[PDB]
Amino acid sequence: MAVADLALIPDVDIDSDGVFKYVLIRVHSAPRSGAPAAESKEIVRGYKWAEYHADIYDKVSGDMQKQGCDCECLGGGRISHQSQDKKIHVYGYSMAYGPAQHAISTEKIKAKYPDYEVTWANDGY
Repeated sequence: MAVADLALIPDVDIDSDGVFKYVLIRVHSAPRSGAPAAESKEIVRGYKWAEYHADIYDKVSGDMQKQGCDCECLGGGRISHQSQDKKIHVYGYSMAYGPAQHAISTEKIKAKYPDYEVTWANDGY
C-alpha cells in the first residue's frame, strides 16, 4: 500500500511537440478512499496521443481514482507554441466538456517552465 497527497501529484505533465489537446482536471482529497484531508487541487494534462479530450479525462481520472483521488474535468482546450513568438498558448474548447479555465493552465505552465512565458485567448478553436 501507499497513499498519495495532492502535493505529490504532478501539477503539470504534458508531452508537447506542436499542436495537441489538453484538459484541466480538478482533483480532491480522496487517496485510499480514506485520506482524512478534504482539500482540492487542479492538474494540467495534454498529449499528442489524446486526439479527443475524453481520452485524457478517462486515462487521467482512471489513474487518479486508482490512487483514490476523485476528479472532474473543468473543461478542455489545446496547447500550441507555433506562431512567430515562442510564448506557449492555451485556447479552444472540448465539445463534451466545454472550454477550461485557461487562466489556471497558464499560471501553472508558467510556473513549470519559468524560462518561457505562456498566454491564453479563448477566441480560437
